[PDB]
Amino acid sequence: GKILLLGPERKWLRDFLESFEDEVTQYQDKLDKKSAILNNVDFIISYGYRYIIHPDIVERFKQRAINLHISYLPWNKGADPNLWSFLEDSPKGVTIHYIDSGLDTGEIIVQREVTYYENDTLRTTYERLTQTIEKLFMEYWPLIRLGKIRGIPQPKGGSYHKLKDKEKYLYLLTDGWDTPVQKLIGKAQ
Repeated sequence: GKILLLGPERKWLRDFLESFEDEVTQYQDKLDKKSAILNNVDFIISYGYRYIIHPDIVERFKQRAINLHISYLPWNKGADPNLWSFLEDSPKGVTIHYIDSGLDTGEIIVQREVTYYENDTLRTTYERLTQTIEKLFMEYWPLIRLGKIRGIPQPKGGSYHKLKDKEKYLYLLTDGWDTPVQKLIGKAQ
């Protein structure tokens, strides 16, 4: 079996994927649709990939491409989900879903709600989301890779944001990552 990991290199994740006796390739740059990196690839996992996957790849790898996203879909599709979950006071959590045409709208494989606490900052909620999704992926990948599970359709609704939407709220982030989230709740309504 051949796994393509899209996003930054992560040693724990390579060793995890490779312990299934799968061969694992990793790529973090924009991926040309006709690139030979895709030759013989059985499964694509994106996690922190900074580029949009070209639609022809997406179509070619229907039910063979998943994404690890740190929101509770359908809320906070797209950019900066952790910040927007507090600015818009939305559900908080992480989701593994199949990759779709369009921006984080494919079928939901499993999700998990993540709680926050009164002293939390953007930093401590983001790290908690990261630990949660990485554990969740280790729990469910054995089933995902053997086609043992499949997705339910992702509900329309929720919310979506672009990287630039946060610009008008940056003034609230007086400590950057260390801004307490309590200050931010509901500031975008």
